Amino acid sequence: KFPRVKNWEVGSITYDTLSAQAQQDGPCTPRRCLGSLVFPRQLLSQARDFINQYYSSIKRSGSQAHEQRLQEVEAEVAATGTYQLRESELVFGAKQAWRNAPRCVGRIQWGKLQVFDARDCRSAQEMFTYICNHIKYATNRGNLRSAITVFPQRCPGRGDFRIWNSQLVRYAGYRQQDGSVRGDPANVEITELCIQHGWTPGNGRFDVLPLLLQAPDEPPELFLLPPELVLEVPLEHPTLEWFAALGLRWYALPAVSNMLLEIGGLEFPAAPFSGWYMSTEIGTRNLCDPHRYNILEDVAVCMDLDTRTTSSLWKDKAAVEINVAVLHSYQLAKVTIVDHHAATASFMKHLENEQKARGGCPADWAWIVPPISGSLTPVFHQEMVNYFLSPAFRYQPDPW
Amino acid sequence: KFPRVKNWEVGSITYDTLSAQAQQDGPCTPRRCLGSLVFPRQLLSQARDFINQYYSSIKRSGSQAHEQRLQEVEAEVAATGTYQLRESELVFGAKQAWRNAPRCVGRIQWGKLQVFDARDCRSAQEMFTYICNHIKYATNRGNLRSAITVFPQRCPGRGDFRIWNSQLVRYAGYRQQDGSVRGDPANVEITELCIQHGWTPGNGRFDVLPLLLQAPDEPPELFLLPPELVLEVPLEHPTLEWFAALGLRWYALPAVSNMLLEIGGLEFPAAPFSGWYMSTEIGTRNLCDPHRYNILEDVAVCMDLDTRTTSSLWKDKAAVEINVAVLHSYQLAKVTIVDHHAATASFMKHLENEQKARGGCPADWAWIVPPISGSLTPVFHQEMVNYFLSPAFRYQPDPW
Ligand code: HEM
Ligand code: HEM
Ligand SMILES: C[C@H](O)[C@H](O)[C@H]1CNc2nc(N)[nH]c(=O)c2N1
Ligand SMILES: C[C@H](O)[C@H](O)[C@H]1CNc2nc(N)[nH]c(=O)c2N1
Ligand SMILES: N=C(NO)NCCC[C@H](N)C(=O)O
Ligand SMILES: N=C(NO)NCCC[C@H](N)C(=O)O
Ligand SMILES: [Zn+2]
Repeated sequence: KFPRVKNWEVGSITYDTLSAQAQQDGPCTPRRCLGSLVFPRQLLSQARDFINQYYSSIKRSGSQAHEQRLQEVEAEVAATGTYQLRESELVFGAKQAWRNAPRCVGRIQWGKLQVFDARDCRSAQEMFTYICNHIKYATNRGNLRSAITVFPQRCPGRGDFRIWNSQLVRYAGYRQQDGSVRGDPANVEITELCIQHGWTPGNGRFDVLPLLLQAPDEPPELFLLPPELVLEVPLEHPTLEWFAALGLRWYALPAVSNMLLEIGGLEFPAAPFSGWYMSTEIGTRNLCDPHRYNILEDVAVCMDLDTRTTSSLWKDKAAVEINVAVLHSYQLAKVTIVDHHAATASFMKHLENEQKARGGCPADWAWIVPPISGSLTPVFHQEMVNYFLSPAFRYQPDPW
Repeated sequence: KFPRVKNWEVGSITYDTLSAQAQQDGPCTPRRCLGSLVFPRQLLSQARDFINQYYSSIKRSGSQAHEQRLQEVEAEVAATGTYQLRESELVFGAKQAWRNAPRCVGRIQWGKLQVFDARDCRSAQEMFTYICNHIKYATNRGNLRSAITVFPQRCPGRGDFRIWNSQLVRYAGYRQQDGSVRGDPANVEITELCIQHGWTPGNGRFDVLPLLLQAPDEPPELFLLPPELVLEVPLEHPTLEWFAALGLRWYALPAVSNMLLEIGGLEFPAAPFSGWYMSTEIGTRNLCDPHRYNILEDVAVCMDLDTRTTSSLWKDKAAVEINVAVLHSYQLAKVTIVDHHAATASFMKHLENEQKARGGCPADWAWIVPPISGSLTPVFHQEMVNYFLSPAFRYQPDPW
């Protein structure tokens, strides 16, 4: 079964021959589709497959080298219950994990990833060092560079290395007596965990949280990022002179730190990664979602729009100007950022590159299509096939 | 398996116990999800089930009446290869077909549908009469009322009744010598079929096509809607005084006429239905799709936006004003129209009503979510389960 995939804008069609090699762990069946679900989910066999992928990538499949690596991997597994990846294999796997991520619209840059090997890490203190270096390299004074830092793999009879925060840089969410929240509502739990672990909080709306880092079988320890390491952008609007007076801002580096990296059957519970922002992520979701900063009303009011009726599309106008504020501000502060039109246009290219490369691309339509102006971007008119290939980035339960 | 369905805005969760009774004819499998695909696809057993649904609806399940109807249906089928529905059964089935439509955001009104029985239809001439009547009742001078006209079912050894047009009112699409299209490009084929059947075309941008109606085993015949019957809205903007000068307009009645209605195993190849418009359908899709009227550029330019770069979000700003044009124009002309915020908000209520009623609701996230401001509407933050229940409206091959 090679699903026909059609682009309704140009009428072109392709056949996804790659899906037939995916993992049968999706939530859909012939009876019902569960694709809108946020959470849709032998070591030897997985390892062998990954080793095979690796040798094919360097074009040395079937070589003595390939054979040796297979026997070696099997020996380690049969002898220890796990195995050790080689440095180049790790770099290869990390890049495929990103490449394979169905929900990522920035995958055309997949081959340009900087992997930091942090597998000889021994303490949360060293963990903090590796993280500060990651933030330094990646942030790069605003000319952001994609990177990932891989900490020790999951071990037989050993606790995991875990970063409790969901992102390396997050704003505190302080729940008020009156039920409101000062800061980011999405971060109330982690904020309260930091406080409960000894952190003295700061009553601000954009207070960068400390890191709660965990080494195998240890309580988590608190670590404060130096202000100098955390680049932020103050928000202003090119024409709405009053926007700036709102005192809004956002950090430069989106670094996801709560997902698990799986390469050839091996699991790395702590393996932070980051690229750069796509405007809708901040402008639409972070700032306009009712349970996030929730600023639409104030902005609409300041724009003096008719908030009385829904047909005035006050919400649409405010949202758009806020996304404009984010783009303008990042470009001003000279911090890397890409808008949804450019982002999706590049993904259409990535899809083309992959059809020629692997004969298909795992994509999640609901996440690829932007939270605003969906039909105005080319991906909306593009049919997609969603599946789970490996290596991969996966979700995992919170460590507490 | 009762899929848990969560609303990420409020955090509430439900379990769809209705999907377990769906038809296993969807395109997804545990290996891959084909939910973004536009086209995802015994009479006795189907009939009995429908009859059972009907008797449950009137609360007379297990009655002598229920039993008689079962035996009767079976006798007709065993005797003729088909069977005839009763008027009340037809009315009930048509309403369930709408209710079951996963891609319809206007389903909260499902119970207020006016079914017109046109099953005694004998010619294309009479077919044209019922259509004009449908247009009159439904249009209702601008206070649109949802309705459907059911023409004779598909028969053993007999051609079908078919309406060649996709909608009752469509604008011609005239392909120009220079490769351009004057009118609606989506209607080039039907336009050329009309011409090919004797229609003398009209080189305009908004020329209402004639109907190409087909009666069993007949060539299609052309029929011209009297201008009087087709209500249209000229488009203007509340503030952009020049918008009107663009000479844009759209018809009031969206009446889909190419879909098949399936009730208890019976198929009605001709059974046009209509409700009223949701603004995004016209403003975003019909007017902004690159292969539709494609007016973004011109409007952006007239709004004097920086068309130079994508980060100015010129496309987003024009699109919003155009949707504003549509809404304001229909409200001015006093023609029924609903905006995406109101539409999606009503669907959230429909979902709640159905959870209580049938323990679930078949919905296609990709279609329920509007083509603009997706995350600004509550449906975006709502997980959905998509499946195919019966009765239903289905797609079918074009009759030529
Ligand atoms: C190159 C610049 C990048 C851009 C513009 C980008 C953009 C995006 C966007 C818009 C999403 C949708 C998720 C959301 O709405 O929160 C996403 C998801 C994702 N990105 Fe990419 N990304 C970039 C780089 C990377 C890199 C370097 C990796 C890993 C090596 C990565 C891994 C992922 C994963 C795993 C997801 C899914 C996250 C989830 O499921 O919550 N991204 N990205
Ligand atoms: C009552 C006012 C109504 C509103 C506001 C409404 C709105 C919508 C919208 C926004 C869509 C998305 C499809 C598209 O973008 O073309 C849709 C689809 C659909 N509507 Fe509803 N509709 C209404 C009434 C009806 C009625 C009365 C029926 C049948 C009795 C119906 C049957 C359908 C079907 C079958 C689809 C899917 C069409 C397709 O798959 O191409 N609608 N409607
Ligand atoms: C339920 C639904 O899938 C969920 O709200 C999704 C939809 N698409 C998304 N797409 C992106 N990029 N980011 C998100 O957080 C979401 N949320
Ligand atoms: C490929 C893609 O699914 C297709 O363009 C869909 C997306 N969602 C849609 N949603 C609605 N309401 N109407 C449409 O025509 C479409 N088209
Ligand atoms: N671009 C990335 N990662 O590198 N996106 C991941 C999610 C980020 C999230 N939407 C935020 O803005 O907080
Ligand atoms: N409301 C309905 N049907 O009743 N919508 C579906 C058809 C409308 C179609 N998208 C058009 O505007 O051409
Ligand atoms: Zn699916």
